[PDB]
Amino acid sequence: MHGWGYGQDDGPSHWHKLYPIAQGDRQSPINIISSQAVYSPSLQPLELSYEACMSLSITNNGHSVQVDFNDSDDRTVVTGGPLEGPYRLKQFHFHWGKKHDVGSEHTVDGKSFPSELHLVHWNAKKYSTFGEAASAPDGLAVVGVFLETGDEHPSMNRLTDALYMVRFKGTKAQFSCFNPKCLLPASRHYWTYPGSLTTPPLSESVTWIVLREPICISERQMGKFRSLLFTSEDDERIHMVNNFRPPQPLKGRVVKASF
Ligand SMILES: CCOc1ccc2nc(S(N)(=O)=O)sc2c1
Ligand SMILES: [Zn+2]
Repeated sequence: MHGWGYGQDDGPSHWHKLYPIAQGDRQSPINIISSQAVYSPSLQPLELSYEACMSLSITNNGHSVQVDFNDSDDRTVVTGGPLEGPYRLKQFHFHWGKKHDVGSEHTVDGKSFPSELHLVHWNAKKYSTFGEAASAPDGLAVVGVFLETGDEHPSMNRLTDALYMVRFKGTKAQFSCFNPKCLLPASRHYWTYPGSLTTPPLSESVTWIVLREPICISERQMGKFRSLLFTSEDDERIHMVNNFRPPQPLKGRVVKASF
């Protein structure tokens, strides 16, 4: 194949042609069967410690919109949960659908949400850089958050209005002072399991922490996401929607629940 994406010919069903781990045994996302999750009271409490999160840029890369963070210090970290130590926040990005019915990567008891946020952290204690950690075992901790449609979300206009600046693939804009505290739900309950990156290279490097409680945005904010393009300034315009990987087989992994 010549590239990867979400189209008919370059989409998730074909990724295995370039990325054979696509058919491996620790692949994400999965369908979370709520009643087959194993309670785990032994888990430490999940601490998204984001007080000094210092944002740097927002970028459309042809697959998602993505915001990066400085990660020179252990300032912005996730700790506790199933994590044997702290992980430095690198970036967040979203996945979403054509319609309300689809868009999220993980499903709960067969049910999709219209979007899913992924906060990507790395193990800077063990590994020297993020690209290294990104393909190593226990290199990453990804926290996912579903999004339903409902009433408005104020903190999430600063993000959503910036989407106009970065609408073509390849465009990057300064994005200072966005703290992602404002994208987290009240509850810190979660499911966790070992899995992979959901886009190439699909490395089996991820401890997934999926939050139980979603955040709400308005159909209106949701629509601004759909006004992004997969494609660059000098090509035919194809809007970014259905940029998600379906659930993958569990092949015997344990999904722990913290509640
Ligand atoms: C250095 C390679 O960086 C990568 C590549 C793919 C990738 N996919 C995810 S996701 N959708 O959070 O599971 S984070 C990530 C980081
Ligand atoms: Zn993702």
